[PDB]
Amino acid sequence: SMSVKKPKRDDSKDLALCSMILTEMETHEDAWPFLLPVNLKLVPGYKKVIKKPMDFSTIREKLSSGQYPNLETFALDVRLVFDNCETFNEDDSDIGRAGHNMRKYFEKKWTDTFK
Repeated sequence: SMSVKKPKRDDSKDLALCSMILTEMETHEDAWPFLLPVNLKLVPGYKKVIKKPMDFSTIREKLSSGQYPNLETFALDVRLVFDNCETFNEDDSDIGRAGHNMRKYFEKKWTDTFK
């Protein structure tokens, strides 16, 4: 509350560390569904169904231009990628499996780096 603060957690390396995680996600062999924004002209249903599209290139540009206020807003966008993928793709599809794999990979790096 006013003039009553918990001890200051060091957040000075968060930007660098999120960038490192994102690099690892970009280079994963199952990243291909997620590297670029879904083409809303060429994929029926996507525009109407997926209210907030997100992809790794969009996260990378937000990250690089100071559009994440803190590491939690970064994780929310990464999770959005996978949540969108589950909304639009069957679990038993190459893309649906890719998204599960990537979400697992992310969540481990996230816990190991920050928790």
